[PDB]
Amino acid sequence: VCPNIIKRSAWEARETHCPKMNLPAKYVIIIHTAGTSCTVSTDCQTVVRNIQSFHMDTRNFCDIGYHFLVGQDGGVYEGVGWHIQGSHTYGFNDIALGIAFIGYFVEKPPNAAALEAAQDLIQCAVVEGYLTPNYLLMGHSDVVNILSPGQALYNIISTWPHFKH
Ligand code: NI
Ligand code: NI
Repeated sequence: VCPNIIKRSAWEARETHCPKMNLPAKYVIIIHTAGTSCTVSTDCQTVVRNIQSFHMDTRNFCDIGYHFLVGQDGGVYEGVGWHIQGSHTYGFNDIALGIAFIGYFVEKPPNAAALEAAQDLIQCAVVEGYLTPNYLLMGHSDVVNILSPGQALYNIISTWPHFKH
């Protein structure tokens, strides 16, 4: 079953109304926040709240771009959640679930807790039906031209099942 998923009300998400997406998502994109990292709940919460505002205010997104985020606390934060579109990858925001690891992982990778959480969340995703049984996993930089999710992180995920080798 899905990990603890700390809801939007927890980190005080500015509430909005964004374009819902047809849930049988066919892909999974692993992206990294590229910004600061967090190790305790209260810190991750603040970072998530700020990524949303930035995304809405200066990026002009409808809400935070990611469906879910993962902190070094091993906690899984709801982004826009399952039922909403994302603003994370071009032409995939309505068909790919974007999971953002909070922090910067080009050299060093997320800890084992952060990683275990993503895979557990991905699993229930396929199990619950939010992901097609034959969905395809891939890195952010595999679809668009971006320095994400970082070598370290990339090398780990390329290891996971259904990864688009
Ligand atoms: Ni599970
Ligand atoms: Ni474990």
